[PDB]
Amino acid sequence: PEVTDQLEWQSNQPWEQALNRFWDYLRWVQTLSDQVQEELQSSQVTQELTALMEDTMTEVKAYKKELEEQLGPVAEETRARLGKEVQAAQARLGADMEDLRNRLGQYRNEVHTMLGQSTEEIRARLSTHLRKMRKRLMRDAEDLQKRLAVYKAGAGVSAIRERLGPLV
Repeated sequence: PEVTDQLEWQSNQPWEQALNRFWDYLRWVQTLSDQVQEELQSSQVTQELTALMEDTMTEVKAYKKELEEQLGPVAEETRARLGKEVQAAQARLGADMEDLRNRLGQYRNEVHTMLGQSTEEIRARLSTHLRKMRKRLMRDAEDLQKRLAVYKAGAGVSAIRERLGPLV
């Protein structure tokens, strides 16, 4: 990924793809297979989840700043509100990712309290809770995508023509 994709319709692609890597990793975790379980005690899962969450947030932030720079003419008041809303939606998304990572840390800690033994009971509660948070994350990510779409706005053929000329 040595270059940043710059096609006009692909401006949301970097954050959404970062989000997708997060979601794929999570669907793997959700199986709670014998290999997932070990790797969760080994702190690889939460470290990797954490790298994926962070990269999502970095691409959401780059994208919001890019939209805000390509916005307008627009009333200050409305840029302020459209920004307000993106920020709020972003935050919900981060909160949901934190809850995931943190639930997985709680599970690792409960297993440490049992000296590396897991039970069916606590695996089943983890399983159930992950699914519910995964679904909440989808909803909030869809909400963030909608907030960003609204923001992509502001003001085009005129500008292009003034580059092409003939200009007098």
